Amino acid sequence: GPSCVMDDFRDPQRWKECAKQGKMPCYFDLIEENVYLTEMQCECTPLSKDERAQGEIACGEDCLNRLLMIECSSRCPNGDYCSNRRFQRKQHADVEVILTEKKGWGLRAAKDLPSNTFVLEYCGEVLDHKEFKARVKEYARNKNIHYYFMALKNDEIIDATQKGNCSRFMNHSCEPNCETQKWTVNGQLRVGFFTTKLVPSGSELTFDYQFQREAQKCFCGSANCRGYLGG
Ligand SMILES: Nc1ncnc2c1ncn2[C@@H]1O[C@H](C[C@@H](CC[C@H]([NH3+])C(=O)O)[NH2+]Cc2ccccc2)[C@@H](O)[C@H]1O
Ligand SMILES: [Zn+2]
Ligand SMILES: [Zn+2]
Ligand SMILES: [Zn+2]
Repeated sequence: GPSCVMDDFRDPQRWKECAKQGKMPCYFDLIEENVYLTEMQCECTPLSKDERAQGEIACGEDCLNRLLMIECSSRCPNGDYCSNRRFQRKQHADVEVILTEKKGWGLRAAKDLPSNTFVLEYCGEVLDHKEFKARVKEYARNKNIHYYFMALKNDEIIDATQKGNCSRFMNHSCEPNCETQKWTVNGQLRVGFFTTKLVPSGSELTFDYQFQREAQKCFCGSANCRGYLGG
C-alpha cells in the first residue's frame, strides 16, 4: 500500500514528515559512498562509433576487469562508452521501498530486471571486528528489532544501522532472487546486490542474509524455508 521511490529520501524535511504518518521508513543518514576510520588497467579493444550505434556492449562479458570483479576507471579503452563502471556511475536499477506484512520495509522491482543485473550498492559505516561487536551488544541493549550488518573483508564489517542507503531494506528469503557480489573500485572493495533471476516488475527483491548470533523467525513464505534467519 505505502511505497516511495529512491528520490523521496533526499529531502530530510519532507521524509521526517512522511515518517510521522508511516508512509516512509524511520529516518537515517543517506550516503552514496562508505564511511570509514582510515583506508591496473582494462584490456578490451575499443568499439567504433559504428559499433556504438547498434548498442553492442563496451567492456562486456569478455573483459579482464569485469571477470576479476574489478571496475574500469576513467582511462579505459572505451571511456564513456564503458559499461563496467556500474558502481561509480551509480547505474542502479529502478526500485521502490515498500511496506511488508511482517518484515518491516522491503524493496520491489519497479520494472522487469534481467538476470545478473546490478540492483544497488550496500553502503554504510565500515567497522573492524572489535567496533562491530561492541555495536552488536549496544544494539541488543537498545533492543533494535532490525540488523543491518555485513562482512566485506577480514576485519571490515559494513553497518548500515545509523548511516546507509536503500539497499538496507533488502529482506531475507530462503529462496532468494539476488546475491551479493564484492567488487574492487580504485582498489577499495565494494559490495552490491545483483539479481540471480528474471525478477518481474512489482516483485520483492530478496537475498540470502547470512549472519552470526534470539534467532529471528523467518516470514519469507517460500516453500523449503529454514524457518529462522542466520547460519
Ligand atoms: N524473511 C524475513 N522474516 C522476518 N524478518 C525479516 C525477514 N527479512 C528481513 N527481515 C527483517 O529485516 C531485518 C534486516 C533488514 C532490514 C529491513 C527491514 N525490512 C526494515 O524495515 O528495516 N536488513 C538486512 C540487510 C543487512 C545488510 C545488508 C542488506 C540488508 C531483520 O533483522 C528482520 O527484522
Ligand atoms: Zn574491458
Ligand atoms: Zn572498460
Ligand atoms: Zn524463510
